[PDB]
Amino acid sequence: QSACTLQSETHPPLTWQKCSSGGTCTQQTGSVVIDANWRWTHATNSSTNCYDGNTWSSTLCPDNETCAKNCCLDGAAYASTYGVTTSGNSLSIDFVTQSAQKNVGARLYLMASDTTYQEFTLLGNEFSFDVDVSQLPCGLNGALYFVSMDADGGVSKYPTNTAGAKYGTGYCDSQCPRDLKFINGQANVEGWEPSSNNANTGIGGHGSCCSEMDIWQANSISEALTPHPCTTVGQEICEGDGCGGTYSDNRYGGTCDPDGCDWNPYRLGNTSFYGPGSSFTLDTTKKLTVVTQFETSGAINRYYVQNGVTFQQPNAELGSYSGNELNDDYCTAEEAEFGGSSFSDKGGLTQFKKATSGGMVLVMSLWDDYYANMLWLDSTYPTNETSSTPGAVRGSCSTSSGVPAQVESQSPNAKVTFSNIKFGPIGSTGNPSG
Amino acid sequence: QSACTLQSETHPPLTWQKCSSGGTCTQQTGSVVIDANWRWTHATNSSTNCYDGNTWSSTLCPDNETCAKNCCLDGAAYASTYGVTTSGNSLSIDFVTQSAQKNVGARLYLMASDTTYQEFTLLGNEFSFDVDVSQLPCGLNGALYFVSMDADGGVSKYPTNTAGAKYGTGYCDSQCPRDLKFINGQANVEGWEPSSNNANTGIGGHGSCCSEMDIWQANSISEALTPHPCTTVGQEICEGDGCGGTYSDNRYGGTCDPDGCDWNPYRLGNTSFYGPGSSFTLDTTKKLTVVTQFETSGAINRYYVQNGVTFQQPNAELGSYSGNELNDDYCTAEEAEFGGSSFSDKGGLTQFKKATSGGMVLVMSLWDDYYANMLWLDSTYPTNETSSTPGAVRGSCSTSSGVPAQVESQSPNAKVTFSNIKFGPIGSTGNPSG
Ligand SMILES: O[C@@H]1[C@@H](O)[C@H](O[C@@H]2CO[C@@H](O[C@@H]3CO[C@@H](O)[C@H](O)[C@H]3O)[C@H](O)[C@H]2O)OC[C@H]1O
Ligand SMILES: O[C@@H]1[C@@H](O)[C@H](O[C@@H]2CO[C@@H](O[C@@H]3CO[C@@H](O)[C@H](O)[C@H]3O)[C@H](O)[C@H]2O)OC[C@H]1O
Ligand SMILES: *[C@@H]1O[C@H](CO)[C@@H](O)[C@H](O)[C@H]1NC(C)=O
Ligand SMILES: *[C@@H]1O[C@H](CO)[C@@H](O)[C@H](O)[C@H]1NC(C)=O
Ligand SMILES: [Co+2]
Ligand SMILES: [Co+2]
Ligand SMILES: [Co+2]
Repeated sequence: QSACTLQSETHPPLTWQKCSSGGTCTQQTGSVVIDANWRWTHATNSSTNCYDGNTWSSTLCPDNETCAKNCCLDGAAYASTYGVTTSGNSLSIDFVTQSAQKNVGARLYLMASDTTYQEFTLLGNEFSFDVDVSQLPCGLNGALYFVSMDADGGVSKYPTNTAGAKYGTGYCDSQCPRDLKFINGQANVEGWEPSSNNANTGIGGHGSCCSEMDIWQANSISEALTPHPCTTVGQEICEGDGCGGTYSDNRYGGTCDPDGCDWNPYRLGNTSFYGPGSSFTLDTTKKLTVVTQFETSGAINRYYVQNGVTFQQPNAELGSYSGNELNDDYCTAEEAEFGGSSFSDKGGLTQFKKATSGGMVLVMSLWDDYYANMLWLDSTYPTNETSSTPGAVRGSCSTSSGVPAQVESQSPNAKVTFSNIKFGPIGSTGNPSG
Repeated sequence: QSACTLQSETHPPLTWQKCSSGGTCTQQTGSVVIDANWRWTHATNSSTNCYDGNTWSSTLCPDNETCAKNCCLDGAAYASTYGVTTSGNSLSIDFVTQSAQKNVGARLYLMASDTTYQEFTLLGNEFSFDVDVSQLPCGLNGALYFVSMDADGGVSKYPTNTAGAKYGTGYCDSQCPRDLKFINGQANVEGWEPSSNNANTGIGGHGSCCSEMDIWQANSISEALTPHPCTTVGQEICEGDGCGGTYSDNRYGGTCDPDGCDWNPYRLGNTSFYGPGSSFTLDTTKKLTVVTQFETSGAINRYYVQNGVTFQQPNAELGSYSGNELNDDYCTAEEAEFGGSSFSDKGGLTQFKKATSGGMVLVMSLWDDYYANMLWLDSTYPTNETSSTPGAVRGSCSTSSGVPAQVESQSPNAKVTFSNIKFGPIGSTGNPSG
């Protein structure tokens, strides 16, 4: 797609700290950009929509190539349309924003310049952020994560994409998402099927795959840390059900691991660690600090700080595994006890290390779940299982929770705030901000 | 040996903090006891010495069993004889103390009660302490470490030892030391050879072996972190040169690894990390905090705090190894690049994990080195090597430094102070002391 300018594009600014092993941190200035799927897509020559509701213009978009030639992405009114605001080092995303139309959530990328994404090499480094999840009820996910996207959003590889990172192109993740309207500088109109339950979305014949580091998928009830390996590390198109992932018939018939090696302290048995109020170790009515460390072995370490008190990731015992480090032994034990082979089939932490050794783009989002109502995060899943099934219970939410239309109607003012992002060598980010 | 009471035994008290995963720490009250080798050893029935200078009484001690029956250990005047003092959570050890006789240094164990050693299970936990090394010049070693000693100092296994932990019996370490005067409730007079260079010491026909975790061996110039595995995890007697270690002909002909997998940041190439004054990352003229974490994988992590600034162990690159975690890959790369096979022959970190999974006793000591002048810690070693030999340079001290008689004469007022010991689950010890 190209870019149009009927609506101006001003990326909300966002600062973050780059820390050094020598003990100081220095401020960096970036900004955030909304993903292309949230944008108005119209004819290059007029205000006629190329996509409206969940269907494509059959005349503007008779095939993927013609569609991309005829159509452009336009600018975003971040606050009034999308409920996205920033202040200094803080970013807030509102759940439902009513303007001329209703918008639900957002997916945002941290930029290096007006036209390029910021890339982070996670291996050997740590990432710290503060989060307020107090306004996230059952069924919602305020997410902070990394994906192996191109810094230009795909322009160099696909010259029919001239919109680029400036307009939030080039997304990929470990679900090989097929809901994207543009992939590899082509539309995704071929094979398009409108969603049965979402007036705004559908599934196309192509998907976009890459490695994904889910540092944080969470609401006020549950939180999970999850690496997802793929056999191709970076962004790669996939065809139809061969994509695998959430948007396909066969979840496991592709190049990515859609399940990941997840660590949810509640799922692992510590039901007192994280939740609303003073009966939990971390009180989710209050802001908390989350630090994630990527040691060179490929294992992941985690600690939290709230009100000046520090907590390592809680210990878990699972089969022969015992500890609080997300390592090979943990992931292997998880598969053995909870089931599945996706993570290990895709190469486990060794394959994942190839992603963290390279550059990844920072994503912050707020979403509800039209496929599984977020039950995999905060409830019992599948819903017919009981607590006697190992790993079935992931949180205290009802198996009836998270219906998108219901949570959109009841909790429109839900929101997430991410702040005080700090990045640098392991051991460096607790030092004073500069 | 038995215990006598011509001199009373009052263990200087010492407090330390036990921390919990829930974020609080609670004070514990222990004390310290001096090792039996420093004590006066005399006839049970009189004040006649069983050992004097570096020779045994041929009449009281004609063989190991008769010697142990005839002889006892007596009490220690901690401050006036040994230069050992405590105040609250702080312990100081002076280098040379002049009383009726000259004493050099001390080796001390943390006690649980007046008659038993405190045991710590290191695996899954972390150990934090503060240290002032400013008064430790080249050739000195203020050491804090753990060994797999019996809590009773050997009494239950060897009933001819009735003196026990109260009198500091039962020592062992990875050098299988043969300088000990009593091992396994027998004297070590058989095969005794006086030291050629130390008026107070010798080498006997028996040694005492066990696993050793050297958290801290250091002076103002250099510091090292070193696990040492043994094929028998706990205390075990050894025979003659079959002992291996520093006190034997063949260093490597025994059950323990006398070399260990050492991590000295200077040895690994970072010559700016630790030293006297503001030109170093950690200024050794000032107190510093040292934290050591024993993850369940068997790897060891380390960070430091000085003046509120936190530093992870510096990154090192060695062969194919890159990182700051002391793990299997590091130890294997070290052997490949610096040479040696002792650590891996003895089972490496896997065998070492058997020690940290069990109980170990906390040792604090101050010593000079009558075998190698501490050159292996703070100089170039062996002394004929140059900086072009990988790992030869371990510190900036001259290869002429550390002659015991010289440093004892020039630096008698040298000292080390260890303080603010905190122990608990990984992530817990930075929380407020209680
Ligand atoms: O015509 C434009 C609309 O399409 C646009 O609607 C937004 C479309 O994206 C919606 O978010 C989806 C949430 O699920 C993700 O997986 C998808 O990638 C997203 O497409 C968003 O909720 C809608 O508001 O609004 C502007 C119109 O001009
Ligand atoms: O007779 C008693 C003396 O023997 C005692 O002298 C102390 C003996 O121990 C000395 O320290 C050695 C240092 O090296 C270690 O490897 C050895 O295990 C120790 O023996 C210490 O320096 C001497 O003061 O003093 C009291 C006398 O009654
Ligand atoms: C030494 O380590 C410190 C702390 O990690 C680091 O800041 C510094 O750059 C390192 N210097 C060298 C020469 O490796
Ligand atoms: C949960 O984790 C916290 C923090 O480590 C710990 O203090 C608590 O004992 C754990 N509770 C359970 C039930 O595992
Ligand atoms: Co195709
Ligand atoms: Co580790
Ligand atoms: Co014998």
